[PDB]
Amino acid sequence: GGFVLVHAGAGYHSESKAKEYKHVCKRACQKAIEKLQAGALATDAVTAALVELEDSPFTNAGMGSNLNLLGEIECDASIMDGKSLNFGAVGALSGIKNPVSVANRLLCEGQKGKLGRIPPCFLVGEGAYRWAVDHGIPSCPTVGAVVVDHEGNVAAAVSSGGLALKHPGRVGQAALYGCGCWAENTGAHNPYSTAVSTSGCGEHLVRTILARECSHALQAEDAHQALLETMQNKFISSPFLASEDGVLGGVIVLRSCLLVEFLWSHTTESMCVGYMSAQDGKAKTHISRLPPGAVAGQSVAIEGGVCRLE
Amino acid sequence: GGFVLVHAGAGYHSESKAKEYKHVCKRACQKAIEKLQAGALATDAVTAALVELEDSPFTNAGMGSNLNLLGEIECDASIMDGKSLNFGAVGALSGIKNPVSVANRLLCEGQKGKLSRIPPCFLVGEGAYRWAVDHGIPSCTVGAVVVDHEGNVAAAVSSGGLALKHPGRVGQAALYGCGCWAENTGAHNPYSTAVSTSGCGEHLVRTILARECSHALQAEDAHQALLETMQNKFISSPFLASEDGVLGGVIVLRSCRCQTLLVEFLWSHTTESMCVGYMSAQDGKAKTHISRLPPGAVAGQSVAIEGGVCRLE
Ligand SMILES: [Cl-]
Ligand SMILES: [Cl-]
Repeated sequence: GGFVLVHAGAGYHSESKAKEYKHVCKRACQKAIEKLQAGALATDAVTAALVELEDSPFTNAGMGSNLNLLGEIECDASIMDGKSLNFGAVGALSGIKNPVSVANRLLCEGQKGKLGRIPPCFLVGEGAYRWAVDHGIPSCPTVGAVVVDHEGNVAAAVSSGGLALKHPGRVGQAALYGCGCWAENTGAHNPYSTAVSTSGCGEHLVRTILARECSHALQAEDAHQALLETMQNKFISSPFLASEDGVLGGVIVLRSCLLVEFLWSHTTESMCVGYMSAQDGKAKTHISRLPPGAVAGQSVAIEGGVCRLE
Repeated sequence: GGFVLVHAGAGYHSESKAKEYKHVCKRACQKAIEKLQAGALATDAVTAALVELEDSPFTNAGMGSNLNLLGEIECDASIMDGKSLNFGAVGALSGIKNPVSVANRLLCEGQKGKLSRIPPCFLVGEGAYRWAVDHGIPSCTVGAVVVDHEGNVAAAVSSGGLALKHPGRVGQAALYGCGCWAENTGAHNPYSTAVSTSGCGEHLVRTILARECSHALQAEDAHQALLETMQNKFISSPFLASEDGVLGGVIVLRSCRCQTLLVEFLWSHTTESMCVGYMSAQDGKAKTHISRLPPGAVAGQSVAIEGGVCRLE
């Protein structure tokens, strides 16, 4: 058993890049499924999906990331495990092919605890590079995913190259706890295991701590209405973003209990998603677009479905 | 009118640096009130208090921060404005005397408007240093919450982080929702609340404590609201279940208009101790206090909570 949902290229609809996004979202889902069918942890499955998403030269993450003001690459990525509730993140990272690998490495090391000090969950800049290299992570010469395994464990990750020409050192939502992604297994105050991954305007997602907000709203009965209400009230109409002339963001959501309800929503013109069940064979891709006449950054688009795992 | 509450060392108790902490806390409040009496914004008021705190060679922030694994100083700091709800932060910043100054400038610049594109609210490392210097900032855990006579609140925090930390390790003082929070009353929140945290960075981050405290302070009883958060959402937080002892502290203020302004302020911690300072513009007399856990109570397991009330204007 196992299910996976991924996203790439949220933003303005490209009647050309669309084909490319579908392609990589297809194989990102394939790799995630492979991992799960090989009995891998949900975090390694979501990590494998991100590596594939990052490696596509068309995605603003890993290889092909946007160059900053100095024509340099600085990447943000993070990952969260719903079972352990642990998290790993890197910000303004360069020199590493797959930022999500550094984040996942920080997560695993974090799960080992003081076995002789509380481990770091968030590293940035040169220090993040040295740390990655020191742990064997391949030093060179927005995308995301949510996963749930046969046991019902969930995981989420997000990776981005951030804004083109951004000032050096600028860190976005993909590196920030609660903002870029979230994953939380069922608990006393969490009737559902939920996983979230975001995309869009970094600052907008950060100010509203969107990822975590969606996870909390999703504890309600109606997943569809829960997400819609969040995108409308907690995002578009958030007082924290009142000064903004348009709110741009996208999110993919997974909720289980195995009954898996998966959804995606965005205020951007469009967003590409790919999803697959381990007992489904072949991933499905889809270019989600805002309804006709809907204004980007002022309206919402939401689609989804259900899936039963075994 | 105006009120300020500050802190400068939630951690081990030390009868030998306790007088040092009180001394700087008193001065920080005075600079905050002085700024407010001069007609400055709540944000400039909290910045001035933090500037004073950072400069103290006895605080783990700015001048005198803990050296990292390479023997260098890397600082984290953030500030938030309750009125505009804008935010500013810096992480792993070295070479700058007052990190909070950079955070404040990032916030001010953001308030001006889009650069083309929203300005950056969070910068780290060399990039943060470069932005600082190019904006006139001089090259070379503590916090504060403020409320002005009109009811606008602001909050900030500054830290040198974990001693001997790996370079580039960024903690709670740089993260939105974790290190500090400031939010004026609004449609959903009847109270203007401000929060600044301290303690084990990771514990504060995983629990997004500043924001959590602010949301809890919307309850009718502030003292009880804060206690439940420190106990249920921090010490007993599932996100920290694998930890043996949750260490951290927080100072909060909540105000509501009555014309007078009713200000309730509190401080709580699970650490052995924490030094705080507070002052009202009207009283013109800054006070300091070393909060300590009850005898027998266990650090990281117990919670100390104190506070008071103040009417402004
Ligand atoms: Cl992309
Ligand atoms: Cl200190």
